[PDB]
Amino acid sequence: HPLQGKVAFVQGGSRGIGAAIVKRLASEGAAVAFTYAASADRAEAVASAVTTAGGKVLAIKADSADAAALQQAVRQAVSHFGNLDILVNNAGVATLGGTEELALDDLDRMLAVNVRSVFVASQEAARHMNDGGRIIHIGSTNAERVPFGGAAVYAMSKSALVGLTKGMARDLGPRSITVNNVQPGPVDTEMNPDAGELADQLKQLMAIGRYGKDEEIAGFVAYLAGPQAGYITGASLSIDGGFSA
Amino acid sequence: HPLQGKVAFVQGGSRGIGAAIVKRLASEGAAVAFTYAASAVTTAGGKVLAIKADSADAAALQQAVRQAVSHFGNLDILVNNAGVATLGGTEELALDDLDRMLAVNVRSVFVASQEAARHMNDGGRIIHIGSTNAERVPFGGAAVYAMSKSALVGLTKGMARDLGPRSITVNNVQPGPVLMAIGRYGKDEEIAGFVAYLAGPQAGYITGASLSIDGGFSA
Repeated sequence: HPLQGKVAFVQGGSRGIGAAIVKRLASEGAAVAFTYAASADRAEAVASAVTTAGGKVLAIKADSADAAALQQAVRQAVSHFGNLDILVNNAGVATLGGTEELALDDLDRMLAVNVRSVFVASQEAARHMNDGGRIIHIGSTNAERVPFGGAAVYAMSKSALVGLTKGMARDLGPRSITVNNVQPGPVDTEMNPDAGELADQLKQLMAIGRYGKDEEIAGFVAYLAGPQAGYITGASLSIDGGFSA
Repeated sequence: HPLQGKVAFVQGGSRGIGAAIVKRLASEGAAVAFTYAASAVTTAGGKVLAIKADSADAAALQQAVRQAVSHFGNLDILVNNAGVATLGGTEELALDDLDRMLAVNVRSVFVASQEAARHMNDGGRIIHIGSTNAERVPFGGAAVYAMSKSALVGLTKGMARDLGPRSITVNNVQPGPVLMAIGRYGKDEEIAGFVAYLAGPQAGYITGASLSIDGGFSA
């Protein structure tokens, strides 16, 4: 139980990678508050995976596009569990579209969720975080390698976290809070399954030859959130099966 | 004991970070052979083997790997932790010091990696110990040292491609001191814990990466 007595906030905790993060932090002893945008049923199943196993949890409905909601969610978490130790920023939106074709609404929604809300959550959490804390953003390997058309805005939204992480590491380093940017490759989820021709084409670009697993992303996040990782800060850390080699 | 039954080779395992890596991998259950700088020492019924070998000597390194495999079978893990740091300006650095940094920091990393790869189980792990000076060189005097460490970035990428069909991962751990965002130097045990994580069964999807553990020196 390396996270015994710690409090974690996960932005986007109800499915895929986020659900795996919430469960793994809880299994290591953390109390976890998480946000979900869409489904109360799904957030219930996540909340039950934590509690049936003995862990403590709070599920908060919050739209990562609304400033006010994330700020509110952070405060509600703090009321419930006390000051934060760990923040994991896992909201994410993907729309494909060429430079000449992408709709401005889609651009706006990727900026709101993938960029703006990462900062806003980070700011509120930092205001309510213990010294010695951990802030982990979930970015993408597309910040480093964009091998196909249609991902310009997505990749922009993710390479944004590189500079955010560096400057936040400077800001919060005097409080011994680390800040890191986890950059996954393709991961097998319901909306991006390891199946079909698209998947095959992505696997071909990867050194390993399979999609990553939610639990593997979770493992790394939990290592970074833990007591051995206090010297890792400012870093963009790829976990992408060699996609970006 | 997530490394129970696994075998590790650590090039440069006798003090500081190397010693911490040896100790951590052994504590997780691995058999560990390491080099330090033919002569070897071990304990009856123990699973740690210390082998005297200069990292500039190609035959001694190849032999050391082969000795490890004789004791313990195919490797699962290699950690390349040898390293020399000589300061000198571009105009002044002695060519023998250039040669020593290339031999130890660069050439012996490939030599050990090649020999390990020939005797390594699929599903294995290769971890190079590089430096954050590959990304940020804030003062004069470190050009050859920085060069020797940024070399490991292209090596890591290309070896990851070579070995990925055998599910062997290859990564480059980049420490900073053991300019700082966090206000302290790193502890050898911290570097070791990151190596141990990458060496273990949860890290099979991490490959080709240069992973900084530097207190934000390079931010």
